[PDB]
Amino acid sequence: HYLVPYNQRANHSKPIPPFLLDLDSQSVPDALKKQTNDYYILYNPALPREIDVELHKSLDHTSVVCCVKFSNDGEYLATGCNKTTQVYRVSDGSLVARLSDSSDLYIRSVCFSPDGKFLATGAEDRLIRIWDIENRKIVMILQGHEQDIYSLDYFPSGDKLVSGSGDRTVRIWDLRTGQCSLTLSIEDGVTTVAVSPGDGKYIAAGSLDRAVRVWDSETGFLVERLDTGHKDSVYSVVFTRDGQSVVSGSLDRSVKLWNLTCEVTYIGHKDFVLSVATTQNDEYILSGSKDRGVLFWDKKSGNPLLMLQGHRNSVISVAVANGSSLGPEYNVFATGSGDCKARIWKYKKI
Repeated sequence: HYLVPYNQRANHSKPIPPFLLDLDSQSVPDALKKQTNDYYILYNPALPREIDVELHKSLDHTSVVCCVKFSNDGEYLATGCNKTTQVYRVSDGSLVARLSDSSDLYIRSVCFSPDGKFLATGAEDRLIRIWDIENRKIVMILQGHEQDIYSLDYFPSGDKLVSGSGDRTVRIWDLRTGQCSLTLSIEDGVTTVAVSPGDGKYIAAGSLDRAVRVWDSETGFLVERLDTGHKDSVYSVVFTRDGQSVVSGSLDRSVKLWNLTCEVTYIGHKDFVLSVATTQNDEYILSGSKDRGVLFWDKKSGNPLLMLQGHRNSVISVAVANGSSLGPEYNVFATGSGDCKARIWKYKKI
């Protein structure tokens, strides 16, 4: 059974592992797959089936779920869809709040403030709204973008926010003064932004032009430009939790690990890669794709460990939780799909 040679990890042109060439679950041995009425998992036949994945809660939405994100403490999940943004209690999946301010205005991105009291949302009306969750009221509106806001992320300090837009800019907002402190302009649309963990010294942005850019957040100077580069638009980027690398997902169907140079190109998805995230300690990389699956990757070797098929349409967003709201024996992650459902999953080592 195929395995990625340690010498070809960075190699962009390796083949799709045979066990992923056909996502059909009605042909693989009962020993290489886990099936339930709600989802099925395909395991890599070349490795020891370790990890078990289970569905914790399935949350109905009346429109495509564009984004999912956990609060810093891992106790809450916020989803964004058409017109409404919602907050759910992770432990029991209960609805804590549904926030709502031409027809059809999708909430493209959501993000909790570090202390979990506020929720920032980016919509197609070009506005960024900051919601006081407790009192269900908008406490600040950030205006300035000239196109849809595709991504938002808070600085660890909680007094600044970064946004990415189709207007080709990345903006840093001062939440103390409610003003735009800095505007970075590039050549094409910005699809995703991320703040480095800890001090928030760096900001990364994925772009329609196939590149990933990293700026020094205080000066606005471009420190790195990665473009082994992707062959199509980048749709998602996050920093590894150690703040040393960047992980990017692209429409070219690959995920890439960049050392702040491309160390690993994970090959396996059969369609657009739309979202990436890393688990604690960065042991695994999770990717959501238009192929309706979520792949778990061993970060170091680049080998795909298992494919989770738990949606009837594109996995648009993937988020991983910190802490352990479901017990010390579980790790939690969530998916937002075009099938109008947001699911909370729990996984463990067997």
